[PDB]
Amino acid sequence: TGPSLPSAFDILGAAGQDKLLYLKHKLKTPRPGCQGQDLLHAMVLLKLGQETEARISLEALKMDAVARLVARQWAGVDSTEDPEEPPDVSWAVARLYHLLAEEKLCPASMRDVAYQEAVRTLSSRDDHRLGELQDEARNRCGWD
Repeated sequence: TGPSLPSAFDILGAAGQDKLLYLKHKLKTPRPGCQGQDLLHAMVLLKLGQETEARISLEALKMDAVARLVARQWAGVDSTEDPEEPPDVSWAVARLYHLLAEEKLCPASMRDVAYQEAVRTLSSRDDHRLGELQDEARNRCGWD
């Protein structure tokens, strides 16, 4: 078990094609307070089999390391640069799970677990964005 990139893809898989179409149509235009929407839009397209469009969306996201990892390992886009080491995905995953729980595609407890793991991850390396994340976690999870 556990909140993860592959599990988020499974949650999408399990939502039905109608719901994916709903997410594709909805996620495509931005909202305030919804970091991750763009990456989730691309994953939605990938789960619908729409790889050509998914790859165009991920290319617009290429400055983001997690979007790059998704392009390569789930969209099949080969890197054009020197090897980079895989990124920490925990924050991205928290953000994704937040959207998934808001769409009621998974329980809110799964979002909570994801924010925690992210918080643990950033702590373990004393990341200077830790406070930022903790603020976000508190706000999206409804509690400390």
